[PDB]
Amino acid sequence: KEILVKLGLTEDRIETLEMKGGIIEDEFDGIRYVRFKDSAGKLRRGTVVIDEEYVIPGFPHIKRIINLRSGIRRIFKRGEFYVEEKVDGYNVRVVMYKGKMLGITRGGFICPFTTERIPDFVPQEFFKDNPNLILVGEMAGPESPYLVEGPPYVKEDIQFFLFDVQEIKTGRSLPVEERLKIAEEYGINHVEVFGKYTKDDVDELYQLIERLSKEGREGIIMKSPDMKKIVKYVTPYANINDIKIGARVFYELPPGYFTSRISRLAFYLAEKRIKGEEFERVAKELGSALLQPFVESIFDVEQEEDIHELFKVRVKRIETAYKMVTHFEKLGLKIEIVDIEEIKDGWRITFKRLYPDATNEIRELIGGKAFVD
Amino acid sequence: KEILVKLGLTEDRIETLEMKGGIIEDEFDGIRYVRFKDSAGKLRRGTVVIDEEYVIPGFPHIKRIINLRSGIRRIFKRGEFYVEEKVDGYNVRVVMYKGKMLGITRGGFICPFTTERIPDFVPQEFFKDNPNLILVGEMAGPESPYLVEGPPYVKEDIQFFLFDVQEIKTGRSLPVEERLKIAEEYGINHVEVFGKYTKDDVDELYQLIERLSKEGREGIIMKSPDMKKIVKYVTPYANINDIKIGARVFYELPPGYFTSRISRLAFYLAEKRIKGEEFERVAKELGSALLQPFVESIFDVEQEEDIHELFKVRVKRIETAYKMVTHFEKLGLKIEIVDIEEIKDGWRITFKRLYPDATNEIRELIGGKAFVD
Ligand SMILES: Nc1ncnc2c1ncn2[C@@H]1O[C@H](COP(=O)(O)OP(=O)(O)NP(=O)(O)O)[C@@H](O)[C@H]1O
Ligand SMILES: Nc1ncnc2c1ncn2[C@@H]1O[C@H](COP(=O)(O)OP(=O)(O)NP(=O)(O)O)[C@@H](O)[C@H]1O
Repeated sequence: KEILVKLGLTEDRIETLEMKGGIIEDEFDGIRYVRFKDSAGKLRRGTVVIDEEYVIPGFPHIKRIINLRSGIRRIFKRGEFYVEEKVDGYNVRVVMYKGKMLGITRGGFICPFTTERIPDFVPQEFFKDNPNLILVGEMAGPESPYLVEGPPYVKEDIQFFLFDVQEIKTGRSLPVEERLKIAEEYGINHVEVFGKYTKDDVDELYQLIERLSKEGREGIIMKSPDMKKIVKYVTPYANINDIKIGARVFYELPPGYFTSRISRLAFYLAEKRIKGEEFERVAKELGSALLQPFVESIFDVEQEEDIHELFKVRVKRIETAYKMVTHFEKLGLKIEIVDIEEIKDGWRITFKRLYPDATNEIRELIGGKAFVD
Repeated sequence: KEILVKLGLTEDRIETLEMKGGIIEDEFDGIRYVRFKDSAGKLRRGTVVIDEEYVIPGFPHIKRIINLRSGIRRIFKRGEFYVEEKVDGYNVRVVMYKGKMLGITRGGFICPFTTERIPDFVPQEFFKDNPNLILVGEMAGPESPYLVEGPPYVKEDIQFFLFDVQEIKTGRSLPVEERLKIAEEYGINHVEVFGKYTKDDVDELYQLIERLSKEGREGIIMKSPDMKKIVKYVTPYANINDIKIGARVFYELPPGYFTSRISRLAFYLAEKRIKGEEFERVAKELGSALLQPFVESIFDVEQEEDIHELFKVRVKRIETAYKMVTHFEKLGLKIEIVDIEEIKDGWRITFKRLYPDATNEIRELIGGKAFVD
């Protein structure tokens, strides 16, 4: 049926797509849609199609730079660019559909929890005035369904941070200034905007990256005002911390997870020509981030305990918690542990995530398994 | 022609093999042979065939253990096992062919340099007495064509260390005691043999691993006397040092190179329950091993210099140096730099190895390349 709606754009190559990704599904309240698992033609990974008119493009990759002074000079030759806070949460695309506000996560999933929560952060008025518009933003905070951590200054459950506004079908991105007005017009919370800079501002930008890193914050995104040039640069902190987080589940992750972030550290250290004791300090922190969580996980598997973590979320409607478990099932494996209704306007829900692979590999290994490399 | 000689063992699946590995070639002195690049049937990777009678089986993988107390218990339930020095050099298989002594490296390559040198370490008498036998051993030292380092106690160019004796066609391995007698009968230098131990000796084995590690040595191989049970265990030092060596060419190596050895450290640390300051010390050493060479390689590419290393070997016959360059070409890319004839009975030859990939990736990156993860 939506196979015709797809034809309104591409061919029987839709059939070639039916092979392994780019699939059908119903929504938070039974709103059937097609999610592009893999990217075909001009429709990116994570692209959602509800109908010919409502086509929410996938959020593109954002290129990364490893050296800050270059890369900046390379990309923003002599132009001027905005520097925004890169917030560590999860990517959310927000649309209004038949009066319903929707939260589309990166993969192209209409997510129950997000969907339920967006209204708290985005006024309905916006879409009433702007049907043709999508909001893109980071959902971030201590009580998050996905990421373990977030910005240290968000004290209670999730918060929403806008960083893009796009029109539908096209997915074309509105100018920075335009998006900032929207944000202020409608009172939508927005990623911090540190200012407009040039390649000539690399020194004070170093200073910024320094502060953010001392504060345990992710890093920055650089944007041309016409939203055509976009690059990410993460802090030393993000790199070491990502390693600390992931070392606890070492065997749940591809080796590249670790080496990539080792790179990014080396390059930082090279670029700032850090040496002597400051270098030692960083080396030691790389060591501990790699070893301690790993070793603690080993002691754990050894005490016959499982590798797990408990994380919390707040909901309006308890049945959406259950809806999450099913949504998670479309990916990982989580179970409920405690409901504290003792929350105004809802319930704090504690989930449990298990890490079978991490637990099994460590198990076998400490069990004395012999293997080939 | 040798296609019939292969048929004396397998079928027209030899043709299926002709696809991508298991190939023909001539030797150090034009002795044509077939090298098994990939393993088919009962003939392993690196298996050499000179003719139906002379079939040098490939050296098998040696299984690894990551936890010492277990693994030992798992493999040598209550049995008794020999503990040999694991010597960091390169794997060599030695045969006598029509009066010629041959050095077959792991991959199945008749190696000019090794071939030229074996006579210095293995008496001809041996093969005169034992035509049906192969010697397997580690070639190791400061002036090595392959590995960068070796045992710290080998002061001048390469040395040979026996660790297996096998009969031909079968490749069946002789008992430990039998190989030790051979070693002593013919004066072939052998890997240090620390003793016979049981699972009940883990404590003094820990002490051994401790000393070896403080001495910057690889580790140990454990062998049942009938050579049927074989397992490797490397020192903390080997793990950290392997990281230090590889970090300098970080991008020349698969991420797994680094993570695997991070694991092995974690497990060591867990097993010995190392904590407090001793833990800190190891964490710092992991950090420096991962960062400092990397950073120095970055400063280097940046000073427009190339990532390279100079390594030396000694030869009897100068034309075998050239022969090496061609043999290397069958794999990597090396050039000659200096000949010091000023060596009794030959020449000390300085080679140069380049690392294009490491140099190019670092180049682009410090040049500010923007990329996707
Ligand atoms: N101010 C911001 N502007 C744009 N994106 C932001 C901002 N703050 C946080 N982000 C998020 O940071 C993401 C890009 O950073 P990162 O998480 O490293 O990439 P990723 O999620 O791994 N996928 P990709 O960008 O395709 O490599 C975006 O996809 C957003 O979800
Ligand atoms: N005492 C010894 N007994 C057996 N092998 C030894 C000994 N000392 C050194 N070796 C060498 O050490 C190797 C085994 O250790 P390692 O270097 O981890 O193997 P590898 O090169 O990874 N190949 P594989 O064993 O197939 O995984 C053997 O291939 C030998 O070349």
